[PDB]
Amino acid sequence: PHMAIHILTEKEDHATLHISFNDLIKIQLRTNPSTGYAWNIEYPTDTFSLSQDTIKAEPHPSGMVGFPSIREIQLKPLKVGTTTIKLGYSRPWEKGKEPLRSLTYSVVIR
Ligand SMILES: [Cl-]
Repeated sequence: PHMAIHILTEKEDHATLHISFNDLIKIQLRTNPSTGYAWNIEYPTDTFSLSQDTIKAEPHPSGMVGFPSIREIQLKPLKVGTTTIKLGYSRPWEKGKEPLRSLTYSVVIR
């Protein structure tokens, strides 16, 4: 046993992550707020607490400001068990339609 922070990105789509009860999951995704797109996260509310949610300019601003930005969400397990996290990249004015891109992660909290 020990605390670990597990970093998930776009590249880990469909991965299954095994974590301990005192771990953190840190999802780090690029985004371009000036296009109106944003990531939306869904998970069971009785399963994780949001320990931090952040949008920030890249630490090496080579290109234009805010392009891209980094969206980071850090989740802490509330309960042990198995759960799924879904992300969608879309504009706000969507009538529940399909997002431009989707990500899915499976999490086993042991
Ligand atoms: Cl975002």
